Amino acid sequence: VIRVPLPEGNQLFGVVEQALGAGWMDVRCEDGKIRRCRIPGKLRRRVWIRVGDLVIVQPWPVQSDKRGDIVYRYTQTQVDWLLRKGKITQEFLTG
RNA sequence: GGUCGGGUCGAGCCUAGGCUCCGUGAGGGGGGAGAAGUCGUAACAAGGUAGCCGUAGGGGAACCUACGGCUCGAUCACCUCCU
Ligand SMILES: [Mg+2]
Ligand SMILES: [Mg+2]
Repeated sequence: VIRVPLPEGNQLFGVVEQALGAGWMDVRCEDGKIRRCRIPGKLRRRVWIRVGDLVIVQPWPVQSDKRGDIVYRYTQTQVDWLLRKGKITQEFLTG
């Protein structure tokens, strides 16, 4: 079929609003509470993330409010591919 | 031994008068770390206006300009002074 970063384990879907700075990313998920993603060191080299890139992250059971952590990105050949299956509704990106 | 009178040493207790210690503090100010946030290019080569020191004025910010000094300034010419 296809190998896509679905929610495996406890993953989250990160669609960011603004970069306050130094790696903090305010994310706007379907969950509601303002989460603030940060980044590991394996990908800070070869990839390039910005706004509008729906990507996958991972949250942390501490306070479940401001969490998230990048593990892998999405390429433009998947971001809109993930619409027809309805796995994610894009109206969590226009309001 | 008790009671009244007079002096003498007296800790505490109360008043107001100055000092400092002590945690909680509205609001303000700089310091140090994070370097996939934004604006520029000040320094190092003659860093593209040579850099730096004292004093005063100015500017989003590194910074700019006027007077007096230093070489820890590079290139061409002509002198000058010696080995
Ligand atoms: Mg310059
Ligand atoms: Mg200069």
